[PDB]
Amino acid sequence: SCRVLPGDAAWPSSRDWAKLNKTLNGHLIATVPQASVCHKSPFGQYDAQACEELKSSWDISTITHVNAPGDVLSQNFQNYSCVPFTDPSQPCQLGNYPSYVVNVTGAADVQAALKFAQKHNVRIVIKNTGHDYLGKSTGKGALSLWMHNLKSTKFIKNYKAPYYKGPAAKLGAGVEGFEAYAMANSTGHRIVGGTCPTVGIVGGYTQGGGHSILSSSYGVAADNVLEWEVVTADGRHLVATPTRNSDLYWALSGGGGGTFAVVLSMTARLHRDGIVGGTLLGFNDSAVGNEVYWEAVAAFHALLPDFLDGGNSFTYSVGNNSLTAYGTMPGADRDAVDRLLRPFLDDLASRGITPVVQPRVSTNYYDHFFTYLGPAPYGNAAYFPFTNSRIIPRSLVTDPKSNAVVTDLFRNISQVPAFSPFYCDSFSVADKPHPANSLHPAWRTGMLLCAPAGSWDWDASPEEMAARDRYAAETLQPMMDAATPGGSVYLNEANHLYANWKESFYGDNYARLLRVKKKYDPDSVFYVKTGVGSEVWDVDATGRLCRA
Ligand SMILES: *Cc1cc2c(nc3c(=O)[nH]c(=O)nc-3n2C[C@H](O)[C@H](O)[C@H](O)COP(=O)(O)OP(=O)(O)OC[C@H]2O[C@@H](n3cnc4c(N)ncnc43)[C@H](O)[C@@H]2O)c(*)c1C
Ligand SMILES: *[C@@H]1O[C@H](CO)[C@@H](O[C@@H]2O[C@H](CO)[C@@H](O)[C@H](O)[C@H]2NC(C)=O)[C@H](O)[C@H]1NC(C)=O
Ligand SMILES: *[C@@H]1O[C@H](CO)[C@@H](O)[C@H](O)[C@H]1NC(C)=O
Ligand SMILES: *[C@@H]1O[C@H](CO)[C@@H](O)[C@H](O)[C@H]1NC(C)=O
Repeated sequence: SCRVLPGDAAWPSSRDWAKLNKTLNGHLIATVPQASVCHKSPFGQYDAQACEELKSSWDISTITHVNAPGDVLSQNFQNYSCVPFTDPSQPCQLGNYPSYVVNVTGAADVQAALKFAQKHNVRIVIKNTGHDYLGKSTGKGALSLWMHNLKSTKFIKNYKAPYYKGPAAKLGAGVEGFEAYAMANSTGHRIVGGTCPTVGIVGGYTQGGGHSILSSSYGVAADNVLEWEVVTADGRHLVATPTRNSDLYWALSGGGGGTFAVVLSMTARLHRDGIVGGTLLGFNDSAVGNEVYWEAVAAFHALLPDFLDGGNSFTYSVGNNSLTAYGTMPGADRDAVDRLLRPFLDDLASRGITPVVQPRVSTNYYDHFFTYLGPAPYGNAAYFPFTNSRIIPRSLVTDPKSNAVVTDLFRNISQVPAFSPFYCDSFSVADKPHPANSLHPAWRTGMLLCAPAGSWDWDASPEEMAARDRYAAETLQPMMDAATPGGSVYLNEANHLYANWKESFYGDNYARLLRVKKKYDPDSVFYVKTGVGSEVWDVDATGRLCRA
């Protein structure tokens, strides 16, 4: 059995879709890609100047793009079907985009869409922001549950349970980083969220784990979830906590989005705000030569433990001849910032390097975040659609023998132009209180999460971009894996073609994750590439989803 596609005898009629729309109170949207304004047909609405506006920031994570119902940010998944950078005469086609989008207002819209889809054998897709690097928030011929507009927030002053007492926030499924930060800040709190401000904090970010510059202080985003409000495949409106539907709670808190249930909201721990120490710390090989530069990168890595165990973090960009780091030091006044940086600066001084060091103390976390990752509120985060990753164990770094292999990996990757420079985050998320969840164990032993990320080139041919896609999956990622035994790959930052996904994403947790999948979705209504239980479905040459 296969899901239906447009053209099939069993594709729902115009009356069937109109019936669904009536049930949804007019909230069904026939998908019109945002870049239809760049083409004359089949939508008649070529607007040359509106098209130039889309070109200007198409490869950036913009609120304008995220606001579009049927769109996705990945240039690879757009796949030239309806894009700004082909000729106006080339027809705008849906390709990987869903055929219809449900503008979800609450639980009933989801229940009605699920029931319709099971009745008519339509593929369900779930999309929040369209950030997903693996194409998991789009799909050909699908009915998409668009969660973007569930923006409600609610401060809970005294959340009270065995697992947590303190302030919390209930956030709707569509709440993005910038909105969560604005809400948390308004009450003098912080929340654990991603570095890219348009990222959907309640969607794939937290559901897949979600690292943060506050992770050394408060753990992974998944660690901070108190409750998940969901709709199951069979339409049940449930709440999953550590003591209620707790197997579902466990799976949702790190098991990856788009497979266990449809999330309507989450409730997450808030944390007391206060001053935040910051710095730019940068150095290069210009005075001292490339070999010493790499020895300095290696020693920088080996000095991180004490810094990270104090609740602090570095997010840094590793280039072939220079490194630029951004330090986050919660509650560190100026004297304390200098004391925390001193070992790093003493080491660089002993190798002949004069670094660029620009410390600061921000009054609150919101200001700190947007000093380095702004401008507020939306940032300017570039979308690199060949994103790979590795969670690297501390033990690899602290043993200078295995750390030499790590440095050799970084040097090798630094020599590949499309994937260089690249960002790394650093964290210690062991030994903190959290409810039991399905985060890969590698997170706990982990110290670095590095994301070599290939850019898209609109002047290249489709075959060249396909070849880069394949290179990332079958050459670069396995090279990263072999250099970092004991690590894992972060399921949110990987290539859709990566063959070893099951082992690297889920490891020993897969058995239990799969039992939760089969319990809450026995008919496999939910599918995402590399998702738990995704092996039930296969995509054929046409993009049709068929049972394996
Ligand atoms: C684009 C981008 C992504 C980033 C950036 N920075 C990050 C960082 O500093 N740390 C991180 O840990 N991650 C970073 N990410 C990655 C994002 O965390 C992931 O790409 C998330 O998977 C994206 O989440 P979301 O914003 O929800 O994007 P979608 O593509 O809409 O969905 C992803 C995935 O999750 C499922 N899903 C979303 N919402 C739901 C609900 N309500 N219910 C069920 N399932 C849901 C989707 O089906 C899909 O599979 C920096 C940048 C620039
Ligand atoms: C972009 O579209 C092309 C087809 O126009 C897709 O090519 C298919 O790729 C798969 C492997 O992923 C092959 O096994 C199929 O034979 C190809 N199909 C055809 C018809 O050539 C390609 O997958 C699309 N890219 C993305 C990222 O969706
Ligand atoms: C659903 O109904 C609304 C309100 O009349 C309409 O604007 C919209 O175009 C309809 N959607 C579809 C897919 O027909
Ligand atoms: C989605 O629904 C909300 C609330 O009903 C509405 O404000 C918004 O304009 C809708 N979006 C689109 C694109 O129709």
